[PDB]
Amino acid sequence: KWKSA
DNA sequence: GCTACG
DNA sequence: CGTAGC
Repeated sequence: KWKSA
């Protein structure tokens, strides 16, 4: 799930 | 697609 | 992917 904090 | 977010 | 801005 892509990329985040 | 690289960037930047998300 | 997925939308946006280039």
